[PDB]
Amino acid sequence: SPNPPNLTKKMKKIVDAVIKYKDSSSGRQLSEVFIQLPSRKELPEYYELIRKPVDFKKIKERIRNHKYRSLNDLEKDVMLLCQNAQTFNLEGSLIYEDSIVLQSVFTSVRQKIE
Repeated sequence: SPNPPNLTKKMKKIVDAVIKYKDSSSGRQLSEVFIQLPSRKELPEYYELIRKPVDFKKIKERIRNHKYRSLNDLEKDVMLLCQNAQTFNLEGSLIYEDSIVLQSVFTSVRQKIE
């Protein structure tokens, strides 16, 4: 059964803003390494440490298939993505800090769109 059309549209717009968000000093798009995880074959240690692997490709797929039934459902997977990054990457690392910023972008953009 389909989500209300406005909900799908809000989810895509929020995710798009998170993905295209750029660092205001370097101009670097923070989401780049988060779009698609390396395969299990490429990075076996990741899938041993991370119980629920998720990337933005998977999140976009789940929007398209209406698996998220609310912005809270979407938020859970985005927060899971960032938490996974914070688990696999060391605190103080660029990717670690990027995942923190991506968290805050989601929260801010959701509020603006809401």
